[PDB]
Amino acid sequence: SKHGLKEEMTMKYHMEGCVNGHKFVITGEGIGYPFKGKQTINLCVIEGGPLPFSEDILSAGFDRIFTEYPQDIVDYFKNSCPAGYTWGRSFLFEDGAVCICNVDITVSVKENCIYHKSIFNGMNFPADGPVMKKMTTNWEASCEKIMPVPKQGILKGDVSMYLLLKDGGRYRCQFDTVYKAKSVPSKMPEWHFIQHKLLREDRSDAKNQKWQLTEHAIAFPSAL
Amino acid sequence: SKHGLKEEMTMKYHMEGCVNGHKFVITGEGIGYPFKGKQTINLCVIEGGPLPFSEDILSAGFDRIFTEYPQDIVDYFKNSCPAGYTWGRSFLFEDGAVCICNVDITVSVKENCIYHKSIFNGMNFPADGPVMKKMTTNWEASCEKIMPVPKQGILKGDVSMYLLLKDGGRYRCQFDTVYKAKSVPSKMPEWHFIQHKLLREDRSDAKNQKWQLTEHAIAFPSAL
Amino acid sequence: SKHGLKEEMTMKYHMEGCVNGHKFVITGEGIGYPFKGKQTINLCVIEGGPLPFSEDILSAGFDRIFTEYPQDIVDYFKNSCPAGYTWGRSFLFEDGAVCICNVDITVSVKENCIYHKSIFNGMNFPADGPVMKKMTTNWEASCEKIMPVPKQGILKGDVSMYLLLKDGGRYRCQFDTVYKAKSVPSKMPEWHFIQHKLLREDRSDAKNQKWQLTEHAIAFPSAL
Amino acid sequence: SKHGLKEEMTMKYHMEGCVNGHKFVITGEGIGYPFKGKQTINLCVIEGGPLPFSEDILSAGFDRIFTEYPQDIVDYFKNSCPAGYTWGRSFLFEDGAVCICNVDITVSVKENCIYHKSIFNGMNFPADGPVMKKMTTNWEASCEKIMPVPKQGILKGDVSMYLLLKDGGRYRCQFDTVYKAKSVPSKMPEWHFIQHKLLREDRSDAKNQKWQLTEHAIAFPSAL
Repeated sequence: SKHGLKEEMTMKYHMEGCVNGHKFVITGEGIGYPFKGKQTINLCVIEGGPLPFSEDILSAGFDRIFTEYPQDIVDYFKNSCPAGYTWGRSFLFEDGAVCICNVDITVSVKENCIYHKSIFNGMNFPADGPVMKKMTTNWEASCEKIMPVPKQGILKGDVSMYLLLKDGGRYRCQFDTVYKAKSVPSKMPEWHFIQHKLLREDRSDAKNQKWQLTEHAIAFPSAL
Repeated sequence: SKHGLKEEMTMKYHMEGCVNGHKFVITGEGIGYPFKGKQTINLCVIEGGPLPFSEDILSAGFDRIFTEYPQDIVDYFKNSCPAGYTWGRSFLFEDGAVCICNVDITVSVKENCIYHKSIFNGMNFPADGPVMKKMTTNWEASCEKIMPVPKQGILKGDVSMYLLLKDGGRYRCQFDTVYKAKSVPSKMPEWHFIQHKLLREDRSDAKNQKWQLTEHAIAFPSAL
Repeated sequence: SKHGLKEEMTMKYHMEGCVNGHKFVITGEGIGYPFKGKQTINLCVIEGGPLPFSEDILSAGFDRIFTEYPQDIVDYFKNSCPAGYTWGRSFLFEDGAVCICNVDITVSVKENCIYHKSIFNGMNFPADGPVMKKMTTNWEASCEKIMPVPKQGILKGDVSMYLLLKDGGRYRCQFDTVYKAKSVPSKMPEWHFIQHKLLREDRSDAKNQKWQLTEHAIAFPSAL
Repeated sequence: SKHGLKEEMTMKYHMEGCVNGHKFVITGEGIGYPFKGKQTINLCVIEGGPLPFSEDILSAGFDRIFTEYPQDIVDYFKNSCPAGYTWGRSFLFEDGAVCICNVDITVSVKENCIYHKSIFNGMNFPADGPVMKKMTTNWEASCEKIMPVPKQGILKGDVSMYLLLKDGGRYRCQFDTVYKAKSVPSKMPEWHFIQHKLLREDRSDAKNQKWQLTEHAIAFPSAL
């Protein structure tokens, strides 16, 4: 009954970061449906709260295993479990801001709980920007392009993202990810697409900055 | 029997360009199915042939009206016919090369023939690159993000493209387009996706550099 | 008494362009001191005036021969006269706008007058930007890096520019130029620097959009 | 006898990083002439050696206080001593690689020794690139543009860098730094230039990966 995973698991999160020189630590928990491509996490700022920047920039920082993959398409992420995998991503904001996230996913054996260890670093978030002024609401749903790296055993992800502005309008960020399974897979997917729907809902109280994230993602092939 | 268009039309092309300082003129013809999102053009180099760069860079240079749009999604392009529309696009190659294309589409009334007047300019195509060394085969199929511009009556297109290398491997180009209907539409689509499949087949002979292009494109909504 | 040039010459300008779909033609004249690295031009909008965008974006569009070169440093531009040379440049604005300029410089023999034929194309200048809202005053002085291209007989120029905002503050544009002498030089400069001081002064009247530009530029070696 | 600094000091370095997922720790020491704009450091890989990437990418990672400033130009860095300052920088490589460095400089009171605490993160360094293949020799000397940030009490640095290739040729990296004094200065420099000369000399032995860096930098005003 498992590829290391179950139809319903639990996940743990521990992020350490530094944005525009501001250090912070975060811990999270959630439950998900790897096979359905659905997940719900609860974040809490253990160190450095309240954060001075939008929680939005960290979202994608907080696991491709939560993707519904068709039979016809090879599932790189799931085939790496429970050993897991690591990933790296650069965030290129339209206003010069630059972020980098690196993560370690590891499927807990007997716990039915997926772990993720991340480090988030960013700088150049303009003081009068939507990030530092917390003027962002959510990311718009997307379509990411996933492509195998020949002779390297890794996957490349490419997605142009848009953060929705409280004041209406979009805010652009270019995502470029490197997906690395902990072991050379016998199998490798052909290039494909992944559609995402990341949503955020703050839940802070004058005693703790906390919030919830949700994600639904589905892999598809070119409709050609 | 027409939105200005028919299930089967004909199109004319006249491109004037300059790539890495090399000037050229091109004329083309084809037949298409606006409603099916299918088209086939035949290009011929009238001036400046043989071109010293890949024909591939010009492809996207050579009409969103050839897109199958679902009922539920507003069709900006078709609603602009037959008056047509113009579009602008910057091409950002991964090796520094930069191109700009600007076009004028105009639906011929009684001819059932769509016209397109373009000007293509590019420079910084490295001499030892896949473009100048003609090492490219085709563009990989894609998914473009289409979004309405509030208060402006125009559409923005965003697509990360990949040119396939003869020698295997990808070559990246970032596309950013501005779509402008000749008149303020009463209607405006919500943001959506467009999937493309552009193919190329050279047909040159030691007496003329000629070639054929084909395209199939389908508009979709977020699968969320 | 001349490298094709004199201590004081005259120059002619004819620019044809299209910015954000708006076409225009421009003609200019001036006098300069190639050897002093000083020049003064007078522009006039022959077609498409009044322009809807800042005149500022065209400035650099309107000749390295107007650079004071030290003895110790080879002067690529001057050594190409009077045959002249061509150059290409991509303009990468911080707000997505993209421009491309291509030029032909040709030293008139018996006229003591330098000619320049340019084509300027640009798009994606946001409607609510400093360019379309004409909120710019001048470019800040700069330092450009000039480097020889091995095995190619051309020069590369690299400069991060800043347009001054009426409302105070900077507006960034990345410049990347390719300098190509019409003939393979026996000599080639080593990489060096060029410092610039481009200024603008409008002179339009309710009967013609006209303006003046000035430039002072000096080549230097690394002060190391 | 000091602005917190002396004509000759000592400096300590402790870097923690992660490049393309590879973690490492580094410690260094040197002696310098803040007022002469000269410094010499000795690096040693305490953790994660031998590094799999060029030492070159870390160089600029390893203090503007080592800059010769003219009287006429305000010295932001020195005026922050000995309290010191922090700085942030994004590194944008031409092949997609992205790095981020954040540092804390603190002038030791009675030690005459300047401390620097850094964290370096980078990813997307292509496996077949000059960084991962260690094909780089040194950075070419440069000219950086330094500009005050109005209403913010910080400095912005902008420099287009070139790494020299063993195999001849250049490798581009765009530098964008934020300089932040620990306290609001009464004084603020006007925008200016800084010219640099960073050199590297490996000194590793089959028992330790160690190396030496040197730097000479001089602030100047526009020569206009």
